[PDB]
Amino acid sequence: ALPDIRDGLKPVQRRILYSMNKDSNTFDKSYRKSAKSVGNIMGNFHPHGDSSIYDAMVRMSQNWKNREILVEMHGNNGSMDGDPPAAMRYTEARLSEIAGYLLQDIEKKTVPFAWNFDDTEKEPTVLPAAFPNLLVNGSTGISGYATDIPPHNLAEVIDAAVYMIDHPTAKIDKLMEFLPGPDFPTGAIIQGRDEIKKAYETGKGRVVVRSKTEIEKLKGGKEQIVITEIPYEINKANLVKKIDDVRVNNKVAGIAEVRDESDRDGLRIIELKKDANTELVLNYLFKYTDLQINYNFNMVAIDNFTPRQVGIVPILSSYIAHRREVILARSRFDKEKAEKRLHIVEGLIRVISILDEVIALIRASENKADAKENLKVYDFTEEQAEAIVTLQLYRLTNTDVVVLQEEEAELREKIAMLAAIIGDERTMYNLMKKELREVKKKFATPRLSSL
Amino acid sequence: ALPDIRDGLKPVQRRILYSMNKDSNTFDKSYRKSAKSVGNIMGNFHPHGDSSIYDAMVRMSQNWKNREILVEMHGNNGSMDGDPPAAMRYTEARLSEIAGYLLQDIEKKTVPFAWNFDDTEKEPTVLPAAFPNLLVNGSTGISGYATDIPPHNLAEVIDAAVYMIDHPTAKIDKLMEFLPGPDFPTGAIIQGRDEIKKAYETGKGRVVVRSKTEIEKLKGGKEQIVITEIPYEINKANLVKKIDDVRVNNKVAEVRDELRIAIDANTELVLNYLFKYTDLQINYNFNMVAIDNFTPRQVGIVPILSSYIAHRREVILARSRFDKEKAEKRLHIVEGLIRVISILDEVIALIRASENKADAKENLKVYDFTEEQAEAIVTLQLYRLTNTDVVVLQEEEAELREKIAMLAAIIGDERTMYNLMKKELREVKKKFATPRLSSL
Repeated sequence: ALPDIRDGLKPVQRRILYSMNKDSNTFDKSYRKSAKSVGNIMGNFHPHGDSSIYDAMVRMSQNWKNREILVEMHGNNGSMDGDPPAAMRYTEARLSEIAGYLLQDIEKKTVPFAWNFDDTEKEPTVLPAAFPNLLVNGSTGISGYATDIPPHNLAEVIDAAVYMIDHPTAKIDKLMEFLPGPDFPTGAIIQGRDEIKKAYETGKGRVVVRSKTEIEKLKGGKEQIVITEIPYEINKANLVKKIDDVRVNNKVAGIAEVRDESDRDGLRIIELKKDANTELVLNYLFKYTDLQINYNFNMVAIDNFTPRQVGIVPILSSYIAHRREVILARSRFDKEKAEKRLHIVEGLIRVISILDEVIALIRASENKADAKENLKVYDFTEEQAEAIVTLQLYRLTNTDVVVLQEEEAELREKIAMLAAIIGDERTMYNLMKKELREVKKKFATPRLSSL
Repeated sequence: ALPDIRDGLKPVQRRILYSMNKDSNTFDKSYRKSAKSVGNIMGNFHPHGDSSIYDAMVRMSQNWKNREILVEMHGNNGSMDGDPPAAMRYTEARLSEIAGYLLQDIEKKTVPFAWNFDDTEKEPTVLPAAFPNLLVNGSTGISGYATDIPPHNLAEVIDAAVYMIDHPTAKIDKLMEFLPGPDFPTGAIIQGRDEIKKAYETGKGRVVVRSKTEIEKLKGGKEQIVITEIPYEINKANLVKKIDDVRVNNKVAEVRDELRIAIDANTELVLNYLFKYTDLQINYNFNMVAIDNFTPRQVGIVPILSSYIAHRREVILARSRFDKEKAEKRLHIVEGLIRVISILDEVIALIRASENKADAKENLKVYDFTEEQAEAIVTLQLYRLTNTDVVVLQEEEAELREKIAMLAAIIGDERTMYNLMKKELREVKKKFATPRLSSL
């Protein structure tokens, strides 16, 4: 129904990503039959029919719907036009590269896990989210009428966040220098800058999305308008007809013929004029048809359990808060994982010094425990002595003692790095900035749609 | 459409077992959700609608349908009467112990496999079967007219099987000293002995089944007829109803239901009427057909059991070939592991003198250690250098030696192999046998 301020995902979308991730259906590995996926998604999680899940998978696999795709589909997923997808038995899919970042650090006991629908598995309430998916991909939902969060540019949302990490009480106008307004994957041209401001602090506003119309003059002293990109959600199926209905049922000037020059390597459309036709005709196509239409914002996401009208300021302020809980947890999990390893490695350094004495001690024993409990002499532990008896002959070679010497150093510096992030939160916030720029530099794509 | 002679299963029934076993949903373990079972069976093996799979899976868990059930269901799947089941949402299931005996030796490269409906995975063409599910559980379908194979007693089928192993040219009469007729999980009594024999040699037979009717003479000379068990495939929902339609439009001389149906100086001719005009006594028709060579074939007792014995030998011959090679690929390793504990210090003090793992394996020209054998030495645990974990390595050498020696004998003589079959079938009989219901 509605997404939450943190990961920006609606319930169904989250189950999809987690399922496909659990089954190891990632970007680097081979595509999987959607029928199997939707079969594991419905069987273990989300039961509300098959045709509710595959519906979501296909939306996430459309670059013309989401700014940065979350699912990658091979087969009929639909075209830039109002074209339909084939059934689940006929397509194969996997996750995108970037989707792996929403799920990155899940194993580290970072996010809260809730109990399954039929109480069998365990599923995440939120995904760790290495990027702010809420502004990046947007949302359309339930709640009164219908919510509308528009998609923004990945790179621009990152900059805004990095600014608000250092400046918590950041004024809305400053943020607008990093994220000036929305960025639609369908392009277009957004107007009303003073109206976008209202959308950013409160959540409502009207903006008007014009199409990037380019005029190129042809033979016989005539002109001819060509639409390079039409607005978001709006299809060129019945809009191409709505423009033809103005000439066939003549309401203006020299509107001659309307021909759709489709999309292959680009969108192309209106051979207007034939000889001396006004461009005041263009204003009729704007005001009457959906060639230009108002996009109303209504930014609502679930906050702390309850739905709440939100703006750019608290969306980002709820994102940074989540990321710190995820990072503080990632670190706490690894500090423990690294201390548990260090101990064993320290004991493994000891058995390398008294090698020949410990060779005879294990040889002159009876069983495994008569080797483990016989390791009273240095003082080893249950897990440390376990680790010595369960060490192989190859680990006692030249290279495997040297690589083991460097693992100790690598481990002690990790614990040292990890203790700083937990101890001082100033440096934790600096890891957040570094990780997000590490994400920006890899997935940044320049903006479409003028302002 | 028709079951397979060898394992007595229809493609859907097989798919259920194979899918459930791979997902570790066996008897010893917990009852896994029915939705997940069907979901995996559909997504990986059978794409012909969910309600066709659950129905098959619900049938193999009803003790009023299959004699020795292959699926075990916790909750509502229907009672002894015509009581309806629940939905896949409200049930949970697993396989029964005896079902595991059909899948016994699956992974041992025993049975032929075939690719998926979408060429994604591998599914078996037949199960390795340790008991003849064709006679033991039967089948009712459509193959011409309708195909019908009745359920029989496990023990009696095994006795007949062991005789057929020892006497290939077995006569139908001698065979009926072991297997005297069908055994329905509903009870009753089967008449027409020579008609059972007609079925066992040809495939078709009209025998007539009758109910178990005992007399209950109550208070003041008044009598009442009590039915203990009604015949097979006959529901008592319509039968108790048609025995009410006879007293309403009185064609004879009350009726209550408790399996127990209870019916002044009325004659014992009502019993004879109710036998001829209702389904309390009906003609059961045999029509034993199954897929042999990839085509339906009308089959008698002898060629059913012949196809079974012929199957069981290839399973065993293939099981033994798998295991002889496994124990050969392991003895070769063990022999090197004893050759090293004799020159203990020389191997420890050579590996330490080496660079890496592979440079230590190449240094094993100290007698001549092979690739797979050298892998085991460098990847050997330090706990395997203690007395008890070296003593067992001498017993292992001996076990592997006696295993190969025992196995090699089974493959080299098609006589001692048959003796292993008889043995195995007798092991199964000893464990799952149950006294027979119904009579002659």
